[PDB]
Amino acid sequence: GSLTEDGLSYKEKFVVRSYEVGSNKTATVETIANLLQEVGCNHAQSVGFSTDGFATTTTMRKLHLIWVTARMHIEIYKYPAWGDVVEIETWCQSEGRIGTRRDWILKDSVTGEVTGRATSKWVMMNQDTRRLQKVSDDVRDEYLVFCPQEPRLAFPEENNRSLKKIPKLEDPAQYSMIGLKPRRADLDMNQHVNNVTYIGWVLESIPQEIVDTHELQVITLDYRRECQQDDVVDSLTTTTSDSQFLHLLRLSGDGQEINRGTTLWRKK
Amino acid sequence: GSLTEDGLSYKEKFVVRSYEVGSNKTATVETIANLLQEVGCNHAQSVGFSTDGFATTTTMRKLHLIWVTARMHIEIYKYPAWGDVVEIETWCQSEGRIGTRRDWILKDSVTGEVTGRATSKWVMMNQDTRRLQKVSDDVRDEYLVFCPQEPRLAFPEENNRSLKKIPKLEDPAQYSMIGLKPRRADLDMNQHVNNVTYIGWVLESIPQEIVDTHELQVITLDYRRECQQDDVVDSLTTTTSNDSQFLHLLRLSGDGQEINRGTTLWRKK
Ligand SMILES: Nc1nc2ccccc2s1
Ligand SMILES: Nc1nc2ccccc2s1
Ligand SMILES: Nc1nc2ccccc2s1
Ligand SMILES: Nc1nc2ccccc2s1
Repeated sequence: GSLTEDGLSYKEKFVVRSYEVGSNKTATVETIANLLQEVGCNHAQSVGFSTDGFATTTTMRKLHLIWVTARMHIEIYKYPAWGDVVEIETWCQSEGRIGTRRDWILKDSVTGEVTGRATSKWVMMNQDTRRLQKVSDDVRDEYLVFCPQEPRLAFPEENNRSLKKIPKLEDPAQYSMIGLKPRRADLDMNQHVNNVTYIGWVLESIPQEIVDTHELQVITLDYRRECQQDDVVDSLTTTTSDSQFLHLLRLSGDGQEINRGTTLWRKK
Repeated sequence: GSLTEDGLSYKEKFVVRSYEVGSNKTATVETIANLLQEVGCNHAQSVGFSTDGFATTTTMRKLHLIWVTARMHIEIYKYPAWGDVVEIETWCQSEGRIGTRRDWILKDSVTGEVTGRATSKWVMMNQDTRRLQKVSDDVRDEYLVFCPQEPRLAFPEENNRSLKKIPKLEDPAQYSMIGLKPRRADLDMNQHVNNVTYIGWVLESIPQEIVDTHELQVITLDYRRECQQDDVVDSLTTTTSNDSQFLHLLRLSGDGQEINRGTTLWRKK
């Protein structure tokens, strides 16, 4: 992988692995999400950020502040096949004091055609208290030099799918998968549940008949609270419609919400 | 990746990814096992085998026969760090009519030092009946041309660990993790639980204090029966031992049917 000529975006190529594909011999949406995370990490490394946390400047590290995902939105037109090379370009852009957006564009390396796109919203949070505290402009000044200044949007349109409000699923859900728990492979280097695990948990309550006859086109996921290594999760899904679904992840006991989302699927 | 000059082994380099590492910022043993599987698949592809199944000749495919893992044994001296390049060489060898062995050697790409080794035993099974049924010599003839003829062992030692018999853990287990179930990410392209998932399930019952103060040096795992996508698994571990050794058992909650047994060896950090 490498930073582009202007130093304001990063590109990397990935050869799709045998264990990374589903029944259609194409990459799963969790494999895609893992590659988006990897290219994001390599972009942070390329611009001088340390391996300590993820994209924290020395000022954020001093203040015990970290970046946390509030939303992930992924649209895939074609999933890359096993052995194919997919090229991914990523960049970030400030959205004022609220937070930062990281965008991605996925391409077929042979044809140069855009096969997918993604966007995410990130906020600054104190790692110890979990509060989105007052921070001050001197922190943001440190990041601005690594971002393009003119707007560069993977989803440029005003009021597009990536910015839509997601409602809360009401009981009874049409489908459910109960008692989901993370294992050691689901944890990151800091012993926190990796963000991709929640995508997998959302998709666990989609009926097998849908997975067998459709392809996932769009997934939008909000992140409200983390699942601790000892928490247990219930995955709920209701058809709202192409087939569209509303999703809710909540802690098995008291029903505390950890994520909400929507998926759009097209017939194969 | 590429076949070597003599066409009898295959080598591939992997850059360790951010999500592939544990707390020490080095590759987990499940990341290693996934890379061993990947280099094995690329070796099969390089010698003409189709993307249909795994290393199945046209004769095996006609007879509805597949290769299935009976044992995996991995020994790691140093786990590669995040961003490091690890080079892995793999090859296969017939062990008569019983089955075939696939071996691997892992090296640090910068120094050329051996950082790990692995071996596995594979058997032919009918995909439909799950029987290890009678198969003629014409099937084996098809594979012999892709294997070295002189013995080439990743584990040459006399009474080496890779061939030791594993006993059955007796209740009560010292530690356990109950109710483990696979999710869609744990399945392969044929909707079967990936062999690496069972390694993860075995390691779930190792106490957190061990994972925090030790590094996994050796894991030997026997595969007796598959976990179906709707089965539920219990992971049991008992200490058998500076080094810590454990005996492991995976069994279905449904009635206690054994799916795997194994042992692990850990060294203080
Ligand atoms: N492309 C798809 N990836 C996944 C991952 C998990 C479940 C369903 C699907 S469909
Ligand atoms: N919050 C931000 N983190 C990064 C990392 C790499 C490049 C740009 C930015 S802006
Ligand atoms: N190197 C190690 N890999 C793993 C994977 C799962 C649990 C424990 C360990 S120690
Ligand atoms: N059973 C065997 N499968 C393969 C795959 C690649 C090379 C050699 C062999 S022998």
